[PDB]
Amino acid sequence: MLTEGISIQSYDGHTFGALVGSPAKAPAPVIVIAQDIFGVNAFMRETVSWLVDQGYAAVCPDLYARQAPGTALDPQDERQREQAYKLWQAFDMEAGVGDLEAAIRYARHQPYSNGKVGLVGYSLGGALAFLVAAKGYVDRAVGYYGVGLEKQLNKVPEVKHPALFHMGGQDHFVPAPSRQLITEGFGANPLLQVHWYEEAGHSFARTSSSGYVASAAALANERTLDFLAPLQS
Repeated sequence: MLTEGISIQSYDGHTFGALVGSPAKAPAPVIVIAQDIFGVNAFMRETVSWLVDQGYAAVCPDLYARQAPGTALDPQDERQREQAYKLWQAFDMEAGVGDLEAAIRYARHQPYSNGKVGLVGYSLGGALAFLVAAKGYVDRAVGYYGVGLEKQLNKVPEVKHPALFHMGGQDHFVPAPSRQLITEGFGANPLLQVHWYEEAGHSFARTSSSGYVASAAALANERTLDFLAPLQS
């Protein structure tokens, strides 16, 4: 689901929609939410709700609009999971960073904006959060269980603004040697923080997932909120 009428334009000209949640009290810092591989779906609506309840505004851009605008897939439906994997495999990561950069610019100047912008991404969006952090587009970035971060470690020195990552100790997208690579690599730049949740795997913060772990979700979420709080007026 997207907010009707909302359109954002990327540097290359491509336009896309977004789900927007204005803040309870304005002005407020705006958080761009980078989707998981299921599009802008119920979990995105829940994340927008969560952030608005904590004093933020939120913008979740339709990152699958270069392939299939308006995709919103139910992760409990097997055929829709297959569609999500096919869309993820075809997803252009650099174009996704570009679309997030455009949503970040859009977030800086809405009527409800206080001019500060944070980014929170999950899974696919957690990998995008690290790439956006390396570009320096936002004041603060957060990634939950991004995949493939051990292949992007050369960008660690490029991060010049804070970025926080929550990783599952049982997420097998990140086996032990990849965890060690990330830990050591991210360890070189104090603007990066990575926490490991030993009893959790992928998708541990989505209540709807078979991998939900409430204690890890709660700890990571309060760390996310404490990390974004300086963006507030």
